[PDB]
Amino acid sequence: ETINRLKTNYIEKMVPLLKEEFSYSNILEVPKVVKIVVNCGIGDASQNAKGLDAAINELALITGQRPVKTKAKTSIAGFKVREGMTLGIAVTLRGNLMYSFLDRLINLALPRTRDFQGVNPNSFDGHGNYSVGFREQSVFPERGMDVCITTTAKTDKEAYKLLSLMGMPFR
RNA sequence: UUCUGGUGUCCUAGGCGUAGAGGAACCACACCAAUCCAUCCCGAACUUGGUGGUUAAACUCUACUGCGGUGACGAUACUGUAGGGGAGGUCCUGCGGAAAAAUAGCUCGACGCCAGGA
Ligand SMILES: [Mg+2]
Ligand SMILES: [Mg+2]
Repeated sequence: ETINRLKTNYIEKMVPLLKEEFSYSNILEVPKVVKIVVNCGIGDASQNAKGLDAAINELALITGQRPVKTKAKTSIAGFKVREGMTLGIAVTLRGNLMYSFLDRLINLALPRTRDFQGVNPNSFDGHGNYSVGFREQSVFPERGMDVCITTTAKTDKEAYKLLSLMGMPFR
């Protein structure tokens, strides 16, 4: 019912709770979410403009922020592309948007996925960061995407402990 | 004369890593706000204006020779010069010069200026 749940629930309840878990000598050693990078790659984006200009608006309503036409780092003929042409669709979420986006993730989009049985807890990279893959975006109440969550954690255990508190149903 | 910060020159370039110290002041980060300004998206960075929590990260100081960097003397190779062998490939001698490599060893910088503090 409150305005910002995660921002208030984190600073008040989680930081005293997560500090007691690992017994950090300082409060600043606690991890926290830095950003959420939402990628959406389309190889055939160079062909059409309607499918490009439309999908850019689809993600914007999901995030409340414009995507960015991500360009190629180098040309290659195996996938018939050229340098400087747009291939990916990306955006950066920081501050309150990443929390508001996470509220729309665990409670709106992630439950509505067909045949849902929890997300893989082995998706951590080994340095506290976490990633998610989608096939559809209509689960958001308004094609796939690679949501990349960043965190200041060194190991994955405190991250798994961190993410699990803010929902994130793991099998 | 020392401590902190700022700013340099010299230099064998003085770093990585490990183990400690620092918060009064100083430096830094963290927290909040956003139309002077900014984002091929995002107040992260950049810019204003605020709260002072923390030395966690950075940075500063103290130590070492584990990596790294540095590095001989001596000897030998090579070589100038005057000569001499061998069918040739190439080799030897006298006078003079003289390494690289490796090892020992050295190395966790040296010296200034301004402000503040003692
Ligand atoms: Mg010698
Ligand atoms: Mg040598």
